[PDB]
Amino acid sequence: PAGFTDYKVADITLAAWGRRELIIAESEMPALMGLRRKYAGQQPLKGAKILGCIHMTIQTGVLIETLVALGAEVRWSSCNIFSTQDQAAAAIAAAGIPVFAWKGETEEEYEWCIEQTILKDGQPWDANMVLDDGGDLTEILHKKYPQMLERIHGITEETTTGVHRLLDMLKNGTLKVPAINVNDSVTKSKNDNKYGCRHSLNDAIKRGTDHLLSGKQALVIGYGDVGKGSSQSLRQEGMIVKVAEVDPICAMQACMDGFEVVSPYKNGINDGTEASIDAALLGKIDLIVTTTGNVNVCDANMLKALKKRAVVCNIGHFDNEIDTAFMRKNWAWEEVKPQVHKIHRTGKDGFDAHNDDYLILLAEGRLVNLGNATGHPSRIMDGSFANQVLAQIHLFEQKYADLPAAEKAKRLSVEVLPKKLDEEVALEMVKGFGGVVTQLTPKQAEYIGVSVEGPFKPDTYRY
Amino acid sequence: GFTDYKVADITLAAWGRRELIIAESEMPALMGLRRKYAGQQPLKGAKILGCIHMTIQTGVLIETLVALGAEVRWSSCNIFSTQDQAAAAIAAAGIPVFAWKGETEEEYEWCIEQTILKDGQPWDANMVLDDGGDLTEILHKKYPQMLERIHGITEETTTGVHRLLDMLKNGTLKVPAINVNDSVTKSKNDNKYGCRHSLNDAIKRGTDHLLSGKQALVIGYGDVGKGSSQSLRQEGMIVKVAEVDPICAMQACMDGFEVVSPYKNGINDGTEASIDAALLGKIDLIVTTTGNVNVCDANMLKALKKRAVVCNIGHFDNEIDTAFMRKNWAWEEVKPQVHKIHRTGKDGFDAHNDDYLILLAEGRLVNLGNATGHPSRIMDGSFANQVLAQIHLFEQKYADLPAAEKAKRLSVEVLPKKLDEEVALEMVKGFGGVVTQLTPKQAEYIGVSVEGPFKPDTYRY
Amino acid sequence: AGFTDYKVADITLAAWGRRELIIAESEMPALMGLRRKYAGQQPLKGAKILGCIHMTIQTGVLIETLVALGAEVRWSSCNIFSTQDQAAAAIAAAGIPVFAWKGETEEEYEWCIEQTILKDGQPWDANMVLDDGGDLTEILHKKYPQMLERIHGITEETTTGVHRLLDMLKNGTLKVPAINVNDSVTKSKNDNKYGCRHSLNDAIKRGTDHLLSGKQALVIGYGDVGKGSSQSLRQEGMIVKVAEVDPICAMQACMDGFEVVSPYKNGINDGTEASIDAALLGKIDLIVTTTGNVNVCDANMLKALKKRAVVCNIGHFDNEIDTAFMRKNWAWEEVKPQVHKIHRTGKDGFDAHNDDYLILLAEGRLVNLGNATGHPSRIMDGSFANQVLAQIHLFEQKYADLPAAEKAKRLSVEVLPKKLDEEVALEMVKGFGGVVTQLTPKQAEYIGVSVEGPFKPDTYRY
Amino acid sequence: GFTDYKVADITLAAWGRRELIIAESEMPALMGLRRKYAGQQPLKGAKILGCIHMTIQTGVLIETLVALGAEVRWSSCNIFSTQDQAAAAIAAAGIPVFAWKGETEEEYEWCIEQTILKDGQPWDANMVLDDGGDLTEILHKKYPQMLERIHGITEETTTGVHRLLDMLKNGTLKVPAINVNDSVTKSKNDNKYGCRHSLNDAIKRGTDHLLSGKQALVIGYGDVGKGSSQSLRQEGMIVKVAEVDPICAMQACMDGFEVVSPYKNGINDGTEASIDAALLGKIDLIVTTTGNVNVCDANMLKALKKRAVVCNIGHFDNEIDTAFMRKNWAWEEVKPQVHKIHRTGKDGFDAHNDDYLILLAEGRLVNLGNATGHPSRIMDGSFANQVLAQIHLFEQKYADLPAAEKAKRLSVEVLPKKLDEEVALEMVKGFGGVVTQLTPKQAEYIGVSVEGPFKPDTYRY
Ligand SMILES: NC(=O)c1ccc[n+]([C@@H]2O[C@H](COP(=O)([O-])OP(=O)(O)OC[C@H]3O[C@@H](n4cnc5c(N)ncnc54)[C@H](O)[C@@H]3O)[C@@H](O)[C@H]2O)c1
Ligand SMILES: NC(=O)c1ccc[n+]([C@@H]2O[C@H](COP(=O)([O-])OP(=O)(O)OC[C@H]3O[C@@H](n4cnc5c(N)ncnc54)[C@H](O)[C@@H]3O)[C@@H](O)[C@H]2O)c1
Ligand SMILES: NC(=O)c1ccc[n+]([C@@H]2O[C@H](COP(=O)([O-])OP(=O)(O)OC[C@H]3O[C@@H](n4cnc5c(N)ncnc54)[C@H](O)[C@@H]3O)[C@@H](O)[C@H]2O)c1
Ligand SMILES: NC(=O)c1ccc[n+]([C@@H]2O[C@H](COP(=O)([O-])OP(=O)(O)OC[C@H]3O[C@@H](n4cnc5c(N)ncnc54)[C@H](O)[C@@H]3O)[C@@H](O)[C@H]2O)c1
Ligand SMILES: CC[C@@H](N)c1ccccc1O
Ligand SMILES: CC[C@@H](N)c1ccccc1O
Ligand SMILES: [K+]
Ligand SMILES: [K+]
Ligand SMILES: [K+]
Repeated sequence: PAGFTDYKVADITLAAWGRRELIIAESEMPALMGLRRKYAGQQPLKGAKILGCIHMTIQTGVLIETLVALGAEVRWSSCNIFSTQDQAAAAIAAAGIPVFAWKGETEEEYEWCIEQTILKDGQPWDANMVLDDGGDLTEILHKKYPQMLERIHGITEETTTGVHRLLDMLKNGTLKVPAINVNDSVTKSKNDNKYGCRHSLNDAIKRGTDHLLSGKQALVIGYGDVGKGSSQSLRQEGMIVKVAEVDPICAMQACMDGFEVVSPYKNGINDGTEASIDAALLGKIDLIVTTTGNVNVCDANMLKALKKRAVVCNIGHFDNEIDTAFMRKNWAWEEVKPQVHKIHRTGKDGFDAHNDDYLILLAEGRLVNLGNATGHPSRIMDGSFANQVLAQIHLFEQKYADLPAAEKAKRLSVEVLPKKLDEEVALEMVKGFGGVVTQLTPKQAEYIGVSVEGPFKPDTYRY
Repeated sequence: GFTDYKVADITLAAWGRRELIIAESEMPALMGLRRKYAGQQPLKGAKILGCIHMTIQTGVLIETLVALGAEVRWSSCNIFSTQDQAAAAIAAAGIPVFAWKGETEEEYEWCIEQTILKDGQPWDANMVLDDGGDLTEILHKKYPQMLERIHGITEETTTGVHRLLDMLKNGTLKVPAINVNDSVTKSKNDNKYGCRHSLNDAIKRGTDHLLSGKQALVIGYGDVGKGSSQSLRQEGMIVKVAEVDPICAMQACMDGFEVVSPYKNGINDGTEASIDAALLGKIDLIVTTTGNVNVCDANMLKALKKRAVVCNIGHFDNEIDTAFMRKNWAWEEVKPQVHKIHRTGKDGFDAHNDDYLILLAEGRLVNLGNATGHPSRIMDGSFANQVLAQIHLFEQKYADLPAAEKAKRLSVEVLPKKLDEEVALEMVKGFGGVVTQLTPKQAEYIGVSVEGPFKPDTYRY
Repeated sequence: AGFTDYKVADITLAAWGRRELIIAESEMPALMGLRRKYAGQQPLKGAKILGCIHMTIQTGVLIETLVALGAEVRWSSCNIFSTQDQAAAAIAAAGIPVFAWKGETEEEYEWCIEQTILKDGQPWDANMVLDDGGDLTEILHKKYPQMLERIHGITEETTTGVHRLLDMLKNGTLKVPAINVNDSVTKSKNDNKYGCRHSLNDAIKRGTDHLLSGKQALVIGYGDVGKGSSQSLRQEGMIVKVAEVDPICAMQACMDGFEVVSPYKNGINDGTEASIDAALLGKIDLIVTTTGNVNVCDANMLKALKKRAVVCNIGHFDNEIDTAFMRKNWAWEEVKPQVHKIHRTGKDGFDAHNDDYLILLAEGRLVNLGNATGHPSRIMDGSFANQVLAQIHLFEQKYADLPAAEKAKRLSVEVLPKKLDEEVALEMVKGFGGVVTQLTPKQAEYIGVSVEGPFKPDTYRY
Repeated sequence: GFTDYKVADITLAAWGRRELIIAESEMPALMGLRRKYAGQQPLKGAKILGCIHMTIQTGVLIETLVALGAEVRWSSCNIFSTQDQAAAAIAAAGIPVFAWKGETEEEYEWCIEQTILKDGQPWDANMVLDDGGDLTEILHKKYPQMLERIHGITEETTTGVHRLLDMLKNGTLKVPAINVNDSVTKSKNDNKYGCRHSLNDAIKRGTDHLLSGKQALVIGYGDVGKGSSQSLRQEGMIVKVAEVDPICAMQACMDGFEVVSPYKNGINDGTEASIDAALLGKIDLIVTTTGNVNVCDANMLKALKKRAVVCNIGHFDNEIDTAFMRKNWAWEEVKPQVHKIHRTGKDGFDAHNDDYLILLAEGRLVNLGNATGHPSRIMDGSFANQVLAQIHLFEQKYADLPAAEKAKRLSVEVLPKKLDEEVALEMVKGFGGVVTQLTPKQAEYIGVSVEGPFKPDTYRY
């Protein structure tokens, strides 16, 4: 880099390798590159200054350079201590883009990186847009830098957990800028959340352990979009997969999908006692994966009862799905290699190197697909990130922070993109596979009551 | 001395009753509604006009409604979907039913009319249960006065719901409706997993063809198209999928299917030159799933590989241009609901002609026409919703409201998620599944009650 | 004109059966290619074939190929429930002696076989045997040994029949050579496996119309039939567990993604109720036997099964399941033909609303043929092309005409050569529209084969 | 001061040892043999030259052979397959090993000759363990006097077995061999299920490409081709299969794949006109699995869809005409074992060129080159067989026998089924599987001992 020092990455000399991978990923992301080509001339993001907080992967690189290509300045950090691809961060920094991100941050460094996006030369940057994944940056602004939100036109939030936090703020009257729920586009939720975890969960388990999965027993906690994709990731490898759920509709889907639905607790009752644990069930499990976005769904008593040498991991947004704190307090951790630890249940101080009573924890309980592999593939993230670019254009052009008070009150909300845009994203994805979408005849369009151009479904439609 | 019915053969009743007793053990949600509401008789005074496939599963629905206090007069919503032993058992229990497998079009309309009329006069009906909207349409167009007495319509399927929403939009819908189709325990259970079970079932019964290794084209990839594609893919077919909706097409790709159009560039201009003949010439099986019109058209039928199987699992038989084939090609019956269509001409056929197609159920709903439709344990979810919707509307007594209040109440709505979850829980227990209970801390953490509902109404599952 | 040398359920079903034969011929390119290639040469002219195999539409195409090649035949089914009556009628209406209907009694079953053996009350001058399971072979050796002096060979279809032939060969009681048709790859690894994949869930749906997705199955056996059966149920979304006595087959089940379990605690079958894994069997919604062995779903297992479980057998003989115990102790309620509820509340009557019953399909006989139509034509194409080739080979070798010393040297149970197995497979592939690539001369030399094949050593397992 | 080795980085040894301790808990058949035979020391006096992929799994095999009394000297059988931490741990245990990931061809030969030679002269080897036949070949062609002391060869893989059988047919095989490949617990475990696990694993690690919805062509459908096709189909790829063997092609059709040829009508006449350009222009991924030569040839590589991935999972890299690509096209390294091959020409490339192919592992075994090969619990079966084979040939003592007895025993044999079964039983128990025991009556009924063998030698599984 030149006199440009406004970044922090593991190793800037990985930049050329990162550039090589970005050029490949561009060919895998036709929806995102289509927006680049469509809007480059109009510069719809000219004057936007975007605080971005999301896993600093190669896929995120293509997103960042699309926003910049459309006129935005950005300052970027990762939303997870383990999810950065260091060659991707290096390529972005070498392009002159402020990025503060490396694989293997401490918690203190994770907070520091987010603050380095917020501050430029020790004072708040004149941000006016936010892109977030999980709500951490959104939370830091509302709590520690509320003045900055006076100039911000909106937030575009990537993921289910982040959206939940936004909706709680909106209900409490504490959300200060409008948001777009990017997660609930169909080309995000039912693409990224499900098919992404199908690709990347068994990918990360293989890289982390190289264990044969076929013929072994898995327990997947949760059967939402991530749990659906995770269960398929394992079943298609030949695992015998059981599913836990609190939602009977999602449990019904798991049954019909061919899974046995079980609870870690006798009769499903989690009363906090060891006696409530179905030890017979847990003693047979070779792999447990948490997918819930909830708290403590693989708890201390479950970890005590798991089959020896079971693998434990989490593909939900936050690491508190597993009680890793209990394991930190009571058991000895033996690093196998980065983001793979054997947890010795024989005690706290030291271990027998040949002890047989351990669990294998991946990514210290952080998002396993990003921690132990590379997260979702470019062609899937293409859908999520075309939605992000559209969401950023829409909120920036709305200019919420400049509106009169009455107009602000009518626009202070958490919304999804219109279905027409969802379909236009999907169409580019289908063309990327070489699929050919049929066009309705006028009479056929009239018969089912839609425009030949779409949208083809009512907003109630679930796909 | 009960005579108020018409079935194919009343002596099939005891066989029907044996299968009803079995199906009850397969429908815990529906049977659970019997025990929960029997004491309270929530449908006492209800008089239900019902029009839906007169199968064994519909028999369990009928007797659940009667067990809760209703009187009913029943007909099937398709000419080939009735199981004659089911219709016999219902007739033999003293219930008016007018349905048999293999009705003519005239008999079909007559059967509906026999539910509407008792002793030559309109029955004092006050509730409607419909599957596809045919009964609803006849009442709005031919007996509008009976709608002044009816509290609501509970509609089973996507096509019927579309017809209701046309009326609500035109301001011509006379009573409120429940969209039963769009409960998750209906749409994502019946429409998808039901076709998964019953499509390859009907194709085997009708043809006994090996499916593994052969080429299929599924038109449509909504709930029925997803279930149908899986029905074929799990047998080892090489399945291709056509769609007009790019989101559904995207799901097909991600699900491992090649997305193709019958037409070059996807443009259906009506000409033979528009047809991808190389593609159509390779297809062994085409299945229509759309609820749309003429999605397997005459030029597609002309281009299909010799001895391809053609069938439809959408509600109505106009998805395939069977009118074209009746006019131009000779039909050779193999056995009931299986015809060879000889493309050599209309003036008879060579018994050993190689250039024919095999049509199943004359283009009518193939899973019900050539097999028995969805299995009991799946229809359990759909029909538990139907019962709850009937109670929901009957207890609100729309027809007793003044005109200004009816206007405010007039709608097409789904059942609240809380009922959808309650149905689902009974289905899961029937599999032996054990649902986990949230702790208070966990419920607060995700912002739900321990009792649910566990998802916002925006959630798509 | 006056043909009466048959017995079928209803001759008026002939036109229906012929419609289905014309369709099935278009699904059987290997067999129909043999018909086209050999009809003018008449390689079976003079052959007089006793046939005993399920009288299906597929068998009809096989029968008429043998006749088209010059043979005379006399036919019976090898199972009391497997005949398609419209197929039997069509064959009878063609003037071919056939004795077969769906729903024979055991006495009628034996009568039909003896009607093929005897013509006008006297032994037919048979010189060839085509068998499926060995019942016709057994009757000939026990009751009509003198007929075997004139028979050039037996072509045996199925694993169980082959085992009985090998027993006789070891004991010195086999009187004529046989071709093991089962162990062509285009038979065993086509028919036995993929056939059951197609037809097992087919028969369960037709007999019960039960949802299989989400329910628990136990498949006893993981040979070719157990592999195809397990897949038939898993592809429907059943949760499938597998039992095996063979650890290599058990290893395959594990790698294929199935949990391998035993009905008995620690796998030890001591004959007591206490050895039953009651917790396991109490969860099972469907048990399928696939072993060719005896009493692999036994009385104690039947007592422990989950209420309203389905019980069926897809092995060749019904003694895989202890149905005799059920006849002796429990009351049977017919639901419809080949579907019975077995009430475990007692023998003397039953409550019509009793919940403690099992559903037994086809009275424990081969369920895919008893409750549906067995394997589809395009699969049986492979099996029956092998049968025709095997019939031609043994007929042309003329074993019955050898001196005693030479008969002793020729008495064997053999398989068809790999080159023919490959030629059968090629026609099957073409029927799918598949395009097989041809080796270049240099490639053929590199891997040590002729460009035309055979492409694998005889040790190869596929 | 042990220095008799050569590895990338000896400081990786502790890491390698951690992974060996894990791998041992995943290999119950092989660790079972290690415990069973330790007291007897059946390989005391054995001096084994070993040439096989220096992975963690191979480390557990090496230490089993040493634990049973052998001395060994080891090399990898591929320039890319070594795991450097496994090689380090073995060297740090005092065992001669010459292996690293990313050898040159000259280094590859140097490593093998370092095992053959000790202190500048041929080692007194008396046993050979080989994977692919390269060590066997060098011994026969360059060190034939050493074979006078060697009791046998135990050969891991299909390609090496073929080379043994060619030698035996030509009279040039000098010592007996056991074909380890054809144990069922090797061939139908390693060759098939191992490639199912590790093919998509390598493609993900090398490219991170989405596979669902994309088009693959698998060349070959033997055991590796079957496992490979499943590896890709279970990810949602649309997989087409090519074969020269119509029986294997029949299996592909029945398994739900479309069987196609790169050449029009399957006829490879060496010209571009013979290529099915329409087919190859739609293929996103080509995988060769044959053990044959030039099955992804120059004309196919010219016709492949832009940006297609090309890889080989057969033993040797000549399945793909990489020599043509080296001569004619520019190579851009993406990262180790991943190259963009730019079809625009030889002398340089545009960094933004769109007309390239992605080659993995320079055409060498892709599961080992871009990932870690088969998992320990699969290699457990293969390597248990290897140990049994080494014990059997070392005990036969061929190198000591008189000439007539040699002639009786100069053969390529497989292990007996009883041992194949005992390996499988230990593998099943590792899954927690419970094998049922025959009753005496049942054993008699099917004609087997309660103890096995349970199948005749003809049985194909
Ligand atoms: N790793 C990834 O790449 C990735 C991708 C998308 C989302 N996520 C994260 O994954 C998490 C799940 O997201 P989602 O979109 O599937 O949400 P979702 O709402 O669709 O699914 C979560 C499911 O967990 C279930 N659940 C909650 N508590 C449970 C408990 N105690 N036991 C069992 N089941 C329980 C809920 O009933 C629900 O169906 C979120 O944190 C989201 O941000 C991760
Ligand atoms: N037979 C059964 O058991 C059964 C069960 C439920 C519903 N149905 C019926 O099946 C039909 C479809 O139901 P659904 O719930 O799947 O509806 P749906 O709206 O979910 O799906 C229909 C799909 O067809 C697609 N489509 C429309 N026109 C098309 C065309 N010309 N080419 C390609 N694709 C086209 C639409 O984009 C849509 O995705 C309706 O008639 C419904 O009543 C049948
Ligand atoms: N219904 C059909 O269409 C059809 C088709 C082909 C064969 N068959 C019959 O099916 C049977 C099986 O044929 P196959 O080719 O699969 O034979 P096979 O030898 O390949 O398989 C039988 C399996 O049963 C296992 N087994 C034996 N006893 C057992 C026990 N007590 N518990 C568990 N497993 C046990 C054996 O280890 C073996 O693997 C034979 O009777 C054959 O004739 C039926
Ligand atoms: N990478 C691994 O981990 C691994 C594992 C086991 C074996 N192998 C190697 O993989 C190769 C294949 O082994 P296998 O056990 O599957 O052998 P195999 O004999 O079972 O299968 C090879 C197949 O290739 C087919 N074939 C040959 N030439 C062809 C052509 N021109 N076009 C299409 N198909 C063609 C053959 O007909 C045969 O079925 C060998 O080199 C073997 O040593 C690699
Ligand atoms: C060409 C741009 C346009 N088709 C597009 C629209 C929406 C989303 C992504 C896109 O690439
Ligand atoms: C022409 C006949 C020939 N291709 C054939 C050979 C062997 C088996 C079946 C067949 O149909
Ligand atoms: K990635
Ligand atoms: K059949
Ligand atoms: K490995």
